Amino acid sequence: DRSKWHIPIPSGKNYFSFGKILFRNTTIFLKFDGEPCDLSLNITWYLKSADCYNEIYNFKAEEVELYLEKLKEKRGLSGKYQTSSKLFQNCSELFKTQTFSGDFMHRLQTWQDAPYIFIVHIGISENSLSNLFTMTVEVKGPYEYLTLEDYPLMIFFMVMCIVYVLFGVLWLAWSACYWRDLLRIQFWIGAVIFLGMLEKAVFYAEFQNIRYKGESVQGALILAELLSAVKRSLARTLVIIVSLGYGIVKPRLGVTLHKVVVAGALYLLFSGMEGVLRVTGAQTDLASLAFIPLAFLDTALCWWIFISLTQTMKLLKLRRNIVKLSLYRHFTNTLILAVAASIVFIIWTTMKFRIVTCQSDWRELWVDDAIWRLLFSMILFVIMVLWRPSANNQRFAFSPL
Repeated sequence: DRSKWHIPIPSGKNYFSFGKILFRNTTIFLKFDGEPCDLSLNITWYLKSADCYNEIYNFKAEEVELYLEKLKEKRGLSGKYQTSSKLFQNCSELFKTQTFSGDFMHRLQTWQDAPYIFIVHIGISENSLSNLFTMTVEVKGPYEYLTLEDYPLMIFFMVMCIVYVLFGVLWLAWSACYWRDLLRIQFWIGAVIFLGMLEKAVFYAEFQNIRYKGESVQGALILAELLSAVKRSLARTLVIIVSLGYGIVKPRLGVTLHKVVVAGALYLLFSGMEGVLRVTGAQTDLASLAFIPLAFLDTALCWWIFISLTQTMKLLKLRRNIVKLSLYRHFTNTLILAVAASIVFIIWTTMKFRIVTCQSDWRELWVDDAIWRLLFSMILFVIMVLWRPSANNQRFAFSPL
C-alpha cells in the first residue's frame, strides 16, 4: 500500500502515521526536499513495537494523540519505544545532510520481527508551508522493501503459480492425444484454468510492482479480484450445470439454463462488487454490510447444488449407467469433502480472527487470504483427475439420450 509514502508536509495536519509488520534490521529512510524557508522546525519521531496485533490496525489516525498520551505515561500499551526530538532552526538546515542515527531505546534500524508503529509530529514556529517538503518515507528491509504482512503471500503465489503452470502443462499433455472426443465441458475447464493463469499472473505482477518498484497500483488489484470473481462464478456455474445433467437429463435446459446464468449474474453483481470493496479497503460499515448477501448466496446456491445432485443421483441410479455412476459418486464425495473442509475453515479462521481479545500470533495471517484458493486449486486437481481423457471416453463421458 505505497510503502514509499511520498507525503508532502502540510499545514492542515502535523502527524504522520505508519503502522505495519516489519523485518528485523529494517531501516526507515526519510527524504526531505522542499523550497527552503526560515522557520523553526521541531521534528519528533516515535517507533514503538506494539506486541499485540490490535493496537496498530484497529488503531486509527484519529487517535494518534490519544496513543501518544497513552504511551507517555504507559496506559494500555505494551512493548518498547524509541524516540528522538531533534530540532531544526531553519527550513534549509533540514535539507542539508542529516543522515538519521538512532539514539537510544527506552523500555532507524529495527530490532525484531514484530508489528511496529511509526509516528512523526512536526512542530512549526502557511499556504507555502502546506505540502512544502515532500517527505518520502522509505521502508527498506533485508529482502528489499517488502514487509512481513505481504511477505509470505508473495512466496505462496510463487508456489501456486508453479502449481497452475504444472496444471496447464498436464492439461495440454492430456488434450494433445485426443481432440475429436472433446465436449464443451473440456473447453470450459480449460477456460477456468486459463482464467486462473491470467488472474494469478496479473496479481503476481502486482506484487512484483510492490517489491521492486515499491508502488501500489489499484487498477491491477481491481483486475485481479474481478478476474477471480468471474473465474469462481463460471466454475460454480459449471458445477450447477453438471448437477442438472446437461444432455444426460435434458439435451438443452433452455429457460432453466437462462435462470442458471441469471443466478450466476446475480452472484457476480453481488460478490464481485464485494471483492472490489475488499480491494479498496472498504470501511467498517461497508465491510459489515457486504458479506450478508454473500453468505446467503453461498448457502442458497450450495443447497440448490445438493438438491440437484441428489435428484440426478436418483435418476442415474434408475439409468443403470455403471462407470458414470462410479465417477459421479466420486464427484459427490469430492463435493462433500470440499464443503466440510470449507465450512470448518470458515468457522475456525473467521471466529478466532475476532473473538479473541488480542491476536498474539501475528505470523499466520497470510493463510487467511490463501486457504480458499488452496481448497479451490485442490478441487480443480480432483476434477481433472476425474475427467482425464481416455480411448473409451466417448462412451464414458456421454451417451445418446
